[PDB]
Amino acid sequence: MQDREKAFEAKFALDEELRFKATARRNKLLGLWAAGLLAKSDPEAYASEIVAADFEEAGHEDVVRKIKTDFDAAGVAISEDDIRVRMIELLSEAVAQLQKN
Repeated sequence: MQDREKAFEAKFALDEELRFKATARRNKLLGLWAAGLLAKSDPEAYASEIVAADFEEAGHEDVVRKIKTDFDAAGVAISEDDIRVRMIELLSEAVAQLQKN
């Protein structure tokens, strides 16, 4: 298969260092993805709490735990193990827009 390659190619197209800026903008966009399945109040309203879920109030996985909580509400078959993995590739697209050349 090719999809396996292009996918991991995205994950390593701009090192890990870009991925730290990726999360910050992508947080909004991930909010929308989960908010759409849970059918909350507003898309941007759940997204605003994602760009605040990175605060180390509780410790680690602060953004990720938020995503999982919603995955139970939506009743999808995805564990915390897979969430972090999905986040990497999802972030690789989130930096494509930021990347000039």
